[PDB]
Amino acid sequence: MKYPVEGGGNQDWWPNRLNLKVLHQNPAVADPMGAAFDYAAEVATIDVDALTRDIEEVMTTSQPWWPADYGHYGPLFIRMAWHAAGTYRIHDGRGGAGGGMQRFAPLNSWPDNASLDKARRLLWPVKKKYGKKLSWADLIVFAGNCALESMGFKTFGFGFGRVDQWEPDEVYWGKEATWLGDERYSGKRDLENPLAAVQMGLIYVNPEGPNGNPDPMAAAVDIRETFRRMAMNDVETAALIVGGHTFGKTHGAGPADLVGPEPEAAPLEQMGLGWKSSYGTGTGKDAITSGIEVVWTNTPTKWDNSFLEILYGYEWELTKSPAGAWQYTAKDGAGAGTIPDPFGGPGRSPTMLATDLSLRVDPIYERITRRWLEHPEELADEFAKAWYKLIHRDMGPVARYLGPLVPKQTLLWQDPVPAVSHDLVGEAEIASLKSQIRASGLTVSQLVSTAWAAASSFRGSDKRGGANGGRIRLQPQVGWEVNDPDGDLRKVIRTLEEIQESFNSAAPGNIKVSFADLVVLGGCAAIEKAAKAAGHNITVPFTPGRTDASQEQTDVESFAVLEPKADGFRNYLGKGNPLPAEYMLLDKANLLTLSAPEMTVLVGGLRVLGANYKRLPLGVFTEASESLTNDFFVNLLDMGITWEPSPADDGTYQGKDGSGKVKWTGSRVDLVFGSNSELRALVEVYGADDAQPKFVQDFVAAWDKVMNLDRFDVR
Amino acid sequence: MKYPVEGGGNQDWWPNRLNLKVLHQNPAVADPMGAAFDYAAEVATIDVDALTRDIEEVMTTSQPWWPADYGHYGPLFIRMAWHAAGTYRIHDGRGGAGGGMQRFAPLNSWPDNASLDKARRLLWPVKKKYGKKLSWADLIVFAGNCALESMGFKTFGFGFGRVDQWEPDEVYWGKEATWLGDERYSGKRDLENPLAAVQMGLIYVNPEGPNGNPDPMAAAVDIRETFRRMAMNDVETAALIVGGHTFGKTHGAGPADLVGPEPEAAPLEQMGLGWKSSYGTGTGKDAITSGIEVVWTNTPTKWDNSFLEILYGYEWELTKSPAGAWQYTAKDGAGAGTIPDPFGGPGRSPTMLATDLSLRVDPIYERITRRWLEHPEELADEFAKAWYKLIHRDMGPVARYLGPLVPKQTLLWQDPVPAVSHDLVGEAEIASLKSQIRASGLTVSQLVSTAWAAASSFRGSDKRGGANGGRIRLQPQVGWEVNDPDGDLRKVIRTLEEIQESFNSAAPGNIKVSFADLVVLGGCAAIEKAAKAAGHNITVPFTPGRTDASQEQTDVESFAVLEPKADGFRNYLGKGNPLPAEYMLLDKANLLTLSAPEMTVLVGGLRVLGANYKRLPLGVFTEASESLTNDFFVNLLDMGITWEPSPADDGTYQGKDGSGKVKWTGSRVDLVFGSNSELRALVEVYGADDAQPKFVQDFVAAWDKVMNLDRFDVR
Ligand code: HEM
Ligand code: HEM
Repeated sequence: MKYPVEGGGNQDWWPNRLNLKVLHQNPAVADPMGAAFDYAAEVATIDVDALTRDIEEVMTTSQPWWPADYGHYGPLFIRMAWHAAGTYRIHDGRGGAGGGMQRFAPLNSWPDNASLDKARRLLWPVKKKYGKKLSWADLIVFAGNCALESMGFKTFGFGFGRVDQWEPDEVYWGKEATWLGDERYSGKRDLENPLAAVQMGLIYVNPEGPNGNPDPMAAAVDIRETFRRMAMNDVETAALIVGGHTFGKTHGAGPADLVGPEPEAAPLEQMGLGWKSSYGTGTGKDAITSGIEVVWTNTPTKWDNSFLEILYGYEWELTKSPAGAWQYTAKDGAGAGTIPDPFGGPGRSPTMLATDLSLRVDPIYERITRRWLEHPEELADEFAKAWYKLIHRDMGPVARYLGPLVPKQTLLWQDPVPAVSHDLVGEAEIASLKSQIRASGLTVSQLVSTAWAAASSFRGSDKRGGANGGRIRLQPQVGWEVNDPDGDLRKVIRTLEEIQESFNSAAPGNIKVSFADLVVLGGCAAIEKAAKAAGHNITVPFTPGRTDASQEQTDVESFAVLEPKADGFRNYLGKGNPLPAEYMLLDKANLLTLSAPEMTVLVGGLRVLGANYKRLPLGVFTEASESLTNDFFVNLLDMGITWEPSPADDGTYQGKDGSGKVKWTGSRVDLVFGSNSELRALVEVYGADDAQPKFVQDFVAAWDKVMNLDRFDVR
Repeated sequence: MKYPVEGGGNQDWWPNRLNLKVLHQNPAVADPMGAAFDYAAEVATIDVDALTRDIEEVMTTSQPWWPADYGHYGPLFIRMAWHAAGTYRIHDGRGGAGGGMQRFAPLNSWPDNASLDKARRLLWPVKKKYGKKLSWADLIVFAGNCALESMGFKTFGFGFGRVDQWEPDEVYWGKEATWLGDERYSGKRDLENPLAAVQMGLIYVNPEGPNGNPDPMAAAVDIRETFRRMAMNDVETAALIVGGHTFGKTHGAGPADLVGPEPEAAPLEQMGLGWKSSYGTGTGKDAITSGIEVVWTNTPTKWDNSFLEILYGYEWELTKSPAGAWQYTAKDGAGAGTIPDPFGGPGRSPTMLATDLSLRVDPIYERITRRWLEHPEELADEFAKAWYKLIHRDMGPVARYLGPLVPKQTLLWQDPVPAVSHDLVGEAEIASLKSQIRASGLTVSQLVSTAWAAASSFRGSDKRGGANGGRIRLQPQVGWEVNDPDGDLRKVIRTLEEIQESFNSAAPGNIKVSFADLVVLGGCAAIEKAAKAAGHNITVPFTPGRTDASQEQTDVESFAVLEPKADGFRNYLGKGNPLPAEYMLLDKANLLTLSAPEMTVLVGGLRVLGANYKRLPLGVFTEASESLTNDFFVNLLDMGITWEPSPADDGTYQGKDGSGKVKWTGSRVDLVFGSNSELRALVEVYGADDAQPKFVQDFVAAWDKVMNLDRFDVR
């Protein structure tokens, strides 16, 4: 129907086709910085004090195209940073401030991100000045952090290092094709996974209550659940809301239908800005953002205990903003004129959101916030910790945090591991340990499977998971179904621990090896063995330095979200997946940061290596198991085999030869490689007569990539 | 509405948004071959005689899942190769066999490409054997070439060198969202540009006549026009049809509604094959492809003059195939039983397509084909030339043609240039000529604009155009509006020719310089001057070796399709473009093979260098013209400027300062860089305080890329 330059493509003819473009997000060709650019090296040299002073100058210098409430952009920047981090969700680790995605579609145009187009624009002078040394990603959340400090709140600390991207991360935000739409609930009030907001285009909850019903008790149910899905418990949630609403104000001075198109739908002359309003001046005193007109505190540009003092110091009744939005105001005309106007007008009455009232109406929040009414030093502590968590939740390993403001204190939510406390294994010890593991009696399948299980727990969205920590032997990973706890896992763990004990006791010097490094090294040693069995003498690369986490360092509930409900690389498909197995394969590959060729070699290799869940024969298209051949690709392309869905409709297929005898069995994941025209092209590379050496090389490179995914300690 | 893995994206919320993804087609990460892979080096080593023998073995070994008509797959392979090349169109140079796109969506599933899924599958044994030394792209057309040779037709020659791609080239094939749909005609019978087929999913024309009306006279109008739009004249078109239909047969043994979904819509177990039929065996004697049941000649697997002898030797009446398709059969039961059955059945009567009858009904085709009736040696000659042209139209410069079968004869359609006949300019002569050109009195704008005009005529679709040939001084390029023939062009040409004369007559030795090299060197010398003026001492790279074409080597009407109706890099917008200027910019950048960063740096640089069409001030956001600064990017991000559409709605905009005074003017092309969220990210890179050196470096690299686009003689 359309030109490709206007978005036309093959999805128009086959709407539900597998989208392999999820495996080439942020292509190098789109990146203007060049091959040698290293943001970490750039931002490590930034003048943080000068940056802070420059941001402070921006916050207190009102611009005429978006005048600053109370002459201070601080609170606007706090909402900006909070919204940047607030898209994060635990189910897939996507969203968050990590890539500065708020500057791009669709997030830059979400109803809830109204006016943040101007907020980000205000900071161009800072980005202009610091250039390569400062990403928009870092700047957006640092501006929030500076705002807090500028207004009297001492933060816990700050880590730089968020890398800017050049195209939007494509994320599933829900099925609704209407802004603020809601088709994401089933049962009593079960919110659709992986979502963490109650309506399309909201950060968490509706500020007017569920579906616009301003019931604070019902609103709190939504607040609790959505914040839970963004890694915040009851104390953290309460801390963040009171901490945030200690500052600034909402904007709803006139009717919302006088507000123009969002940035992505706006005319060219608006230069990336949207929501142009025809109500009065359209800015400042006349500003409309949410459509609500609330100023929570008498000190909108100062940290103090005013929020809770006001919340508990008045009784509240339902009222309407100038734009017709529900909000609460103090009963009986109490506190008239006590709240300051953003541009020097007459004083105003106390006001709160329905969601603010949840904090005193909900029994759990009420106990927390009444305590803080009486002991505000506890609020300051909890808010510091929660805000720190909020703006860093998706940053991954602490090795990634850069700059002079990084606090010394490690935190449980960072999934910490011990520091390296001894000398690392060298070339000779690595060779020795590989030999010892091959002599241990552990099979190639066992070693490869275990190393895969450990390393493939990583997801590139929030950079959580991976083989560092040795968490495969700890809860919950040791009990995950896909890791098959009733199988050989505990035997493999025990054997590797015995080798660790032996090596550490036996070897003098100061060299010690971690269980974590041994899990990975076992996989590498087995792949070497299997490659030789296929007539290839290769060494699989290995980088030592992983350390062993304790159970105490491993939050079992937090780690729960990392459990695969599907892993096509092990031909595992559990219940509850939103899409057929082949789609879940690409999703898994996306999270592992794999390209299509990398995904392809890994599937083919792991199948013939025996890495399958429960050592099932599905996709094991070889006569020589435990040997690293390209047999999977050769057999998949064999026209002497006729494929048919299994008589038992179990998601499997039978591959029959000319006599009608079943030679192979496969899953949807297996067959998609021969059926999908773009994947088949890749299979035809690795299935050619000249391809075995290349396959082995590419498999080993891809394997090494997966083993090293969380290794920011050596990067 | 959908998961990204199922195709969901930002186009869903903003349907008509600029799709920057056209500037990162074939990303490196999707390519399984690796950085060092060199197809030219691999195919240079193939045993072409052994390859030919292996293809011949494939053609004569019937496979039971698609039995070979007459025991020979040759004619099926001719149709396959012909369809592979037959998507080509002159208006943008897109389509053609150049990238093996028939193996991917949407082409692999076009109604007209039915059964070619089996045709390509038959050749896997060959691809399997030769591997990296043989692309599918080369193999598909070479199989067609071999087919002809094996059945008694001596071809003109063959060039290898078509590189395989890993994702489909996304091309505009029409508006229609129904297969065989037709919404591409206006006026009397004006076909929509850039299209070269009469209905969606057809190669050229409907074999049953226009819109299924079997009028041979009307059909010829469609044949003439579509073939013209694929670079074939009347003789070539007639030669191709006669030559092709000398072989094989159509397939329509039963009703077409018994034919299953096309490959891209078919079930996984079919392993990339589609159109599975439940009519009888679904293959062989029961095969249905087009729905027509025609065998044109009594010798379907042999080259001879039987097609024209049959066409003219019988009278023809309208009939219907078993599938209900219009076709023609000999009148009065003449020639009963004279045509052989593909699988040894009873003989059949002579039959023809409505479009075959066009060849004797249309007055022009009738004169051509009646001649060949008596002079078949002329048919053989013309078909050899036309088939060669067909299979190589999109190959670009003859330097790209590889292997032992490339004929010596140069052809006009290949846009030939003389060989280098003397020694090339070295480092000293280059430096000397740069100095001479700067002393010549030609301005920076003149030199940069002329070199751009010449080089940017290149399109990466069929690799036609570019600065080699020096065709800027020849018809039609010298008269193109965008090149501004009334402006300084002729003056620049004359000056550079005088410098060429002077250098060639003055310098002794064996060194001579072409006008073509001087056009480009002038641009390079001027950008050096302009960089110096902005405080940068840089050398712009330059590679000599371009030669000078004569007007006789320059087909004026063939070159007509290379004329830009839009060039955003020069802020030129002519009439007749299908989309707004910013979309045409991206299309132009795609054809120049430019990334978004490269496009961005080029626009900013060319503006401040004065390269604009008619030296218009649109987008010239600088106080210092003819100096190479990043002023374009700095000023585009200036919030002190308010942009508004010009009072005269002429597609321009006014940028007013705080006083209300117009400081800048810009087009849609200029403003899209500040308006588009993804492009603005790129301008914020080159607009930063630290960005001048990087801008200059990146501009020079991108400039050098464009100057070198057609230079396959040095790669
Ligand atoms: C139940 C959760 C929350 C709800 C329903 C909510 C709702 C809102 C709404 C409707 C606005 C007005 C936007 C406008 O019209 O300008 C607002 C503003 C604001 N929010 Fe929240 N919010 C929540 C949590 C938070 C959190 C966690 C923070 C940060 C820690 C925060 C910080 C702010 C700040 C500082 C403003 C004032 C912005 C300005 O002065 O322009 N909020 N909030
Ligand atoms: C006016 C232009 C043309 C039209 C309308 C046309 C139409 C057709 C149709 C409908 C078929 C039947 C496909 C099937 O049912 O299996 C066919 C087959 C074929 N075409 Fe054409 N064609 C055209 C030009 C050409 C050209 C230019 C060539 C090659 C130079 C060619 C070579 C062939 C061959 C060799 C077959 C037989 C394939 C087989 O035996 O399986 N055709 N054509």
